[PDB]
Amino acid sequence: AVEKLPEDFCANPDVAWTFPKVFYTSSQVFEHEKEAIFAKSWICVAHGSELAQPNDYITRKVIGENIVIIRGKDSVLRAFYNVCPHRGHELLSGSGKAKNVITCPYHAWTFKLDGSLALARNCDHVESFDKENSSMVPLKVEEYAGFVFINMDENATCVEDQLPGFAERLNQACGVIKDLKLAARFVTETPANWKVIVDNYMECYHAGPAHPGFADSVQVDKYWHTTHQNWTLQYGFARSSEKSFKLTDPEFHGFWTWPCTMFNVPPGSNFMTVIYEFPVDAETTLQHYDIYFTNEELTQDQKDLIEWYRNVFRPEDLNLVESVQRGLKSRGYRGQGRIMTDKQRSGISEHGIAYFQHLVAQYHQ
Amino acid sequence: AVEKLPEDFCANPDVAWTFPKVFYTSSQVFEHEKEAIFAKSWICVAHGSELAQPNDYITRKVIGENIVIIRGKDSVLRAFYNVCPHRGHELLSGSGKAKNVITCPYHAWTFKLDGSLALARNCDHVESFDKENSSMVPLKVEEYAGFVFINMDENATCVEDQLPGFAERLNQACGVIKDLKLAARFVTETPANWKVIVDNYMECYHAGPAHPGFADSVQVDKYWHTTHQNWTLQYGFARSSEKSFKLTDPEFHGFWTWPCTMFNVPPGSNFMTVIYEFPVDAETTLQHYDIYFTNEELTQDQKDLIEWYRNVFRPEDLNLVESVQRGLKSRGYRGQGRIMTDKQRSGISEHGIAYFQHLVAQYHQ
Amino acid sequence: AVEKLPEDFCANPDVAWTFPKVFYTSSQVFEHEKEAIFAKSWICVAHGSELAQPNDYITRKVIGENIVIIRGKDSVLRAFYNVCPHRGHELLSGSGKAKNVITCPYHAWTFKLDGSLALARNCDHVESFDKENSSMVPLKVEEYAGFVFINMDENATCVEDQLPGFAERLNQACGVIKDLKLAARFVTETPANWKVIVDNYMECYHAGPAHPGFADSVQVDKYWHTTHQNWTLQYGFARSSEKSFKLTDPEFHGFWTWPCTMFNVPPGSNFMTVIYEFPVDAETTLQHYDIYFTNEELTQDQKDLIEWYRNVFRPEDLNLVESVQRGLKSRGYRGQGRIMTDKQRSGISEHGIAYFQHLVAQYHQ
Ligand SMILES: C[N+](C)(C)C[C@H](O)CC(=O)O
Ligand SMILES: C[N+](C)(C)C[C@H](O)CC(=O)O
Ligand SMILES: C[N+](C)(C)C[C@H](O)CC(=O)O
Ligand code: FES
Ligand code: FES
Ligand code: FES
Ligand SMILES: [Fe+3]
Ligand SMILES: [Fe+3]
Ligand SMILES: [Fe+3]
Repeated sequence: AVEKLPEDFCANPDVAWTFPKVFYTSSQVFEHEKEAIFAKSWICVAHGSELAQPNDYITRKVIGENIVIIRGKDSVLRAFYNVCPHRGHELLSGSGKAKNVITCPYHAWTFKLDGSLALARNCDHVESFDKENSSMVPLKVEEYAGFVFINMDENATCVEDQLPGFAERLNQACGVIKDLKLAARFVTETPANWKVIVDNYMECYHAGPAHPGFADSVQVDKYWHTTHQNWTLQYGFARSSEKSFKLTDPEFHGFWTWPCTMFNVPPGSNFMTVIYEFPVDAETTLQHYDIYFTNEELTQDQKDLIEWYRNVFRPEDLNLVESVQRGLKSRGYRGQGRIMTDKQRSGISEHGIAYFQHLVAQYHQ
Repeated sequence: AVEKLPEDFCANPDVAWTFPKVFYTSSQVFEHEKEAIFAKSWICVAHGSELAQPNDYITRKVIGENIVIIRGKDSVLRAFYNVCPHRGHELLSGSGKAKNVITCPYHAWTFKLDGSLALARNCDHVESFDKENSSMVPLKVEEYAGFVFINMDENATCVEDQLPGFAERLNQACGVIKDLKLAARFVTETPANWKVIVDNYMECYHAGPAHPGFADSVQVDKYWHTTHQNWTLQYGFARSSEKSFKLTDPEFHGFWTWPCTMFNVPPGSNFMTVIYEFPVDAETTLQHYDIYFTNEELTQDQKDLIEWYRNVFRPEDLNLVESVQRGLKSRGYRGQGRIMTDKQRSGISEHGIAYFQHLVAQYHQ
Repeated sequence: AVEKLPEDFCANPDVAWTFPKVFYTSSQVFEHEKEAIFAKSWICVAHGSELAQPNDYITRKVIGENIVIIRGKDSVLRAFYNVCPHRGHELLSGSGKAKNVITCPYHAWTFKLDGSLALARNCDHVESFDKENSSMVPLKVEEYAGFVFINMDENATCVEDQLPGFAERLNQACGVIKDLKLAARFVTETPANWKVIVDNYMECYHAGPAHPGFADSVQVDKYWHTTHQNWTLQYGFARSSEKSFKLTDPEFHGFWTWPCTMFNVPPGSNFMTVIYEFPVDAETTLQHYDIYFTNEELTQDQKDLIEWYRNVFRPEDLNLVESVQRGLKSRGYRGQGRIMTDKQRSGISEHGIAYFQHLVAQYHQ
């Protein structure tokens, strides 16, 4: 039988438990989430800076789809499936400046940067060849909140419909987003269900016992997790730390947005880090951890901070979700886990997980 | 349809064939054996020495279950699933001395060494929190014959009920078991069904043509394979060998015990080797090959003997079961293989396989 | 439901599309092709030279079957499944000179080079032992066109019935086949469905934009693709090239033969290259690329030509089929691809793919 959840699941965060374990492991559940969620939701893939000039392009992979996003020669941003309409060879790789046409490496069909077939050698001698039905196949792309979202659902509306108020709130958290520049990217294929990874972001319960240096800057004594409409916001005061961030009143901002992209405006509010979750299968999630600074020339504090994120901070969260994925298959882990919400909605309250899982639940009725 | 065997399968070792090949490869058969056998049988995991002191612990993995076995501060031996009752993080890794409490690396819940939840930060502010239903989840553990068995079946009786007479017989084979100390462990994930591996132990037919040095010490001319009640015993005379064991009348003892742990009391009778089979899936078996000596300081003969087991002896049996697993999927291997039992029950008689497979058969009615 | 194709599929190459994508990826489709095609078709495995002397043997692996082909002491060529009739251990490995008997490494049963059981130790003391039903299990083998084919279907006729006229045509393309000697073998497990790989051979559309040096010798301006009866022939003029073949009127011959072996008689017509496709699963194909020269002592031109094939030529075709396999799973690749046939049947016409896929289609009614 299809694994279905009650609509009220996690509707009361004061008395709630995570999903039954079959939702973090089941291949059947993933195929449903893959199609009902990730193929019909707006997926954040990059900061605007990576696509701000004509011919700039990037490629991404999410739920088995190789996607190209490319700023046309006409400065129009478009996105395409990265597969040739003739025999299915891939078209571009990596990121960079596209040439003025896209030439498929197999049979050298050409496409304008708008996906239109330009020249397909010998096509005028092939009977009934359909040039207009031989273009690159597009999908939707939207620049929102200074970032770039794709949608595989032709009928999708816009990213504001999916995250009402988010751009408005993020621009109050960070006023320099348009100026940010990608400083560093950690790519990691992570053996954990995408929802386990959102779980791990939605709470600060684990800060003290898992993250020394971070918990020393970001004071979770003054910390609140507000829920909204398909996103939430964690904010807290902070001070200079020699185990994380160093050097008036520093602040921390942590937005989770549906389905699984998270935006961080750490202390100082002049830079961002962004976690991108690109699910592969039920126990596999590709993660981008991006560090953005407004200056292209990095200071040492920024580079050192980068290495701190790579070697110290991120490995503690990688190690955590990977062990959780292993443990929740054990017959000793009885089904579900308790979400440690408190009435006060304290800094260590886990109520964030319940808002998230209640939304997920609506895709399993 | 479910693959079922006749109850008389291999009930007459004089005229018997191994399982139809689907029993060494089928994923469906493994899931049944995993649940009907390995989750309801006593599984040997270690010698008593590894758990003789308060706070000593070991971890094992069998049929997808990470297990912790730990001698309490109160000297009581217990075993637990190695997963935290809160979010499912794993609790301990490796082996060693546990601290006085078990602290989960994720959210720092604490547990006494008896599994009881000690302190779960913020729990007194979570509504309806169930502290007694938040302890580590236990399973059964028993010290028998100087070794340690776990059972995932709450209702299990004891290891003597599963191997009647075995401790009695093993203590006559080796009188120094309580004094043994783990001298060396070879860990190998082996691409062979667990039953293929028992198959390879249950006969001496292959000694001559596969194991020069061993067959030169253990004379299989004076060799008998006795069956009992869920175990069997292979014993034979031996002499000093410069290709295996060197330096009144040396003896060899080889006990197979249900489902798949084997105890060896090689010539001299003052040490043991033990094969532990921890099945992973239908074509995958984790193996521990343990060498135990009563002295902690190894002589060179013992260390050299260890290396002999690692580099010479064990690889010949690893290579054998791995090729068999490959070969029995071939359409040229017609279904089953003949068990070369002789009327005399000679040293090279394969009748041991039939006793084993007849017992396995009782789980496929 | 079973994926079935119309019998007329690709019967009109002027208006045709490749298979719906499920035929290059489906596990169910592969199991059918594996059994309805590869277990009932003649499979080319080697040149005659590798098996021309008594006791010469080779092993191959195709669709999960380890096969031994061995020239008896009596000079009779035979083929066997490479698995022992007793316990299923593999019998021979690699290629070389077999001893006068085949001794199984496990229990030392012996077999004459004709598969007959010779001596099975202790067999005269095993009740009802069936020596005649304990021989190596054979399959059909045929030397045709100077090469060696196996057939897993006991009832198969001969290779000429499956490729009428092929030996006759190949001997007109190359008159020195009996003199060829294996100069080099590239083994590659390729992540592409076997049909994708045949696809890539059946056309010259991609020569210009994917293979500089080759397209500079083999002029595809004078190039024709003739279809026949379960094989096709691509031939073209050529000239000396410093980017492929160097140094009266050079010719190129390229035979595809059912199901997926291809024979090349490149310019000069004094050597051959042969592609052997041994499918593993729906997205996996083992490939042998063999270079044959009539001299055992290689000149430098020949060795340099070999390295050209290894490092330059073959990687461009490996990279192509591997990207195609990735791309055709994308939801952006809409189902099928157009086969760029022209009325003229030009050198770049893709009509070859349609002949091939029409034959494949007959196995999915
Ligand atoms: C939201 N919070 C603070 C729990 C997680 C961190 O923001 C993770 C991160 O900054 O990369
Ligand atoms: C029982 N017997 C002798 C066949 C197998 C060997 O005991 C294997 C071993 O000693 O490790
Ligand atoms: C038939 N053709 C020329 C398209 C493919 C090439 O023969 C491939 C090869 O020579 O290895
Ligand atoms: S697959 Fe792109 S041009 Fe042929
Ligand atoms: S998972 Fe163990 S304390 Fe939270
Ligand atoms: S498996 Fe070949 S002799 Fe036993
Ligand atoms: Fe964290
Ligand atoms: Fe052995
Ligand atoms: Fe090519």
